[PDB]
Amino acid sequence: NTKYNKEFLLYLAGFVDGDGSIIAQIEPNQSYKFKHRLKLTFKVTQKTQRRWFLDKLVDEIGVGYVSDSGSVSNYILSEIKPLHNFLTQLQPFLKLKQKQANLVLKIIEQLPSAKESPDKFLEVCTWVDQIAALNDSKTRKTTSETVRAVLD
Amino acid sequence: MNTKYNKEFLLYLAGFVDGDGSIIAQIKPNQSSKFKHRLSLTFQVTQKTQRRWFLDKLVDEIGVGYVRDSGSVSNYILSEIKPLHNFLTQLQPFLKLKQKQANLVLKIIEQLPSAKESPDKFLEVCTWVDQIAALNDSKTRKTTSETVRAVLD
DNA sequence: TTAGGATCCTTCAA
DNA sequence: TCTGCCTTTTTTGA
DNA sequence: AAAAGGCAGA
DNA sequence: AGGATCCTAA
Ligand SMILES: [Ca+2]
Ligand SMILES: [Ca+2]
Ligand SMILES: [Mg+2]
Ligand SMILES: [Mg+2]
Ligand SMILES: [Mg+2]
Repeated sequence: NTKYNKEFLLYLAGFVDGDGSIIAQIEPNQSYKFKHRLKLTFKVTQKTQRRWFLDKLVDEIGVGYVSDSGSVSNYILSEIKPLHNFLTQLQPFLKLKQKQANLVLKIIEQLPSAKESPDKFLEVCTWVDQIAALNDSKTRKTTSETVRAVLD
Repeated sequence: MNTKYNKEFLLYLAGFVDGDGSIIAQIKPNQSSKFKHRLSLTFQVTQKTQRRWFLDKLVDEIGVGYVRDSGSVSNYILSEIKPLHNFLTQLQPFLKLKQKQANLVLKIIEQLPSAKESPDKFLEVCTWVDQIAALNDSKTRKTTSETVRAVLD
């Protein structure tokens, strides 16, 4: 677990509150115990012209990668343990996405117990809804109520 | 009056401006100005109006400027030359993507007195406007230093 | 089964 | 003439 | 985001 | 920005 410089975290928190996204998803999948998987992602988008700024993030954060979609590029961090460490340090400085960050942390902490009980998995799905409600969500499909058909 | 801004504020805000902000220089045709154009310099931060509270707070923090709504979004705007120069002076050290535009704005503001004095000097400052627009993701710009160049009266 | 990655779309919020 | 505000539009860059 | 414009008082 | 869906090593 890298400890990040405070002045870097201050600047990055501002940048993230601007061009960043803290995303939580429920994805249907038949192979998973409760027929769904949780996915958590920290992302920063930039026009591919400024991909260099994202390549620098990779180096400064120490983990994650940059993916180019053509017009725009994304810094992506998904790996659970580094994500938890990163958001823990970032969160105090966030002003617009602080709640989403803290919901992500809470979800991560509950993942072990979420795989053992459908009631617990559902509850955790409800925190995912909460993150989506905080985001400017516009194309969401799978919600905790989708999951609530573990009511079989 | 030359408000002094605090370090942790400037650091966070520099980040946020590199994200959702814009540092804009324009040449506005206007027949009642000395050389038939007015230079306008703007610092702007955009956000969805549901988050206008964040922009209103920027008025309190920067201590000048104002917020306007427009469709589904809001903008903090600072265009007043003396405070804008003071603010960008202190913000610039921490900018990463918009540092050059901020410094060009400062250079422009410092030359304005003597831009009113020579057409050739007015033209050169206009080329600094050009450079800022180049650095930005410019897509609907119309009036450029070249427009100004006649002026060949 | 699980976790992370790869690839792409949708609709704005800049 | 000048300068602080205002008010809308275009096209993405998120 | 990054322009385009307009009005009015000093 | 904020999702969606497919894939495959572990
Ligand atoms: Ca919302
Ligand atoms: Ca450009
Ligand atoms: Mg934003
Ligand atoms: Mg941006
Ligand atoms: Mg943005």
